[PDB]
Amino acid sequence: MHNDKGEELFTGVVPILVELDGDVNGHKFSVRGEGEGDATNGKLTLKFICTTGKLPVPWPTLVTTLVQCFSRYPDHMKQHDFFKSAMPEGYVQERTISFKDDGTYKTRAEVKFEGDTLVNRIELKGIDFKEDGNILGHELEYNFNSHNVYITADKQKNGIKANFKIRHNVEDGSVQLADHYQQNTPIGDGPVLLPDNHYLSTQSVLSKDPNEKRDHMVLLEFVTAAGITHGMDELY
Ligand SMILES: [Cu+2]
Repeated sequence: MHNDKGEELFTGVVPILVELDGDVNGHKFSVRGEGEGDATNGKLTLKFICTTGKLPVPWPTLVTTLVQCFSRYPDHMKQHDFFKSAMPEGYVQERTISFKDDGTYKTRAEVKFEGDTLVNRIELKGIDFKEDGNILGHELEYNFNSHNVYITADKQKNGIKANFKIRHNVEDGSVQLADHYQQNTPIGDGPVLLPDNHYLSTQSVLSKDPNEKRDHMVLLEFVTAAGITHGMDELY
């Protein structure tokens, strides 16, 4: 059913739970988020809170770690949606995020259905960060730019890889690059969809809840797949 069970589990609005256990340079922390995704429109709304007090890193640095199965894949690209096709058993998402002239994150997440909730459970380990870098020094603006996520099928596994560079606005007007390497593997055993080269086009809006005492991030996200044109002449 991997050609169809995918889209079907994501019609309408699906609730989301995110759980992050982080350790950056020995500083442990935890984030919980909840909200909902509308895959048909490629729309996510979530609120994350740091449950261990203050967040030891800027919230923007955690955005990409904190559910690409909610992408809007156009109809002519539906057979390239690996993320949904691995559902409900889900997929493992692993990243290496290298911050230029600073430390690196390594992340391992399981993204899967638990009941009617889409869950993203993550472990994050950061090392080699500078005590007064842009990351541990909290020098990054509280905003987020739009990016493409370039996806390719695994050469030999039934998974995908992705590569992209996040651009973090630094509060002195400069830019902090966060190079992303990404690997996704199905948790289950059945077939999945393996995509042609394509990308996820992603846009994010960060805000704050004015009635929120805890360290927190409110996030609205839009994500749609693009870059494959086969099957489209009739639309013009
Ligand atoms: Cu199938």
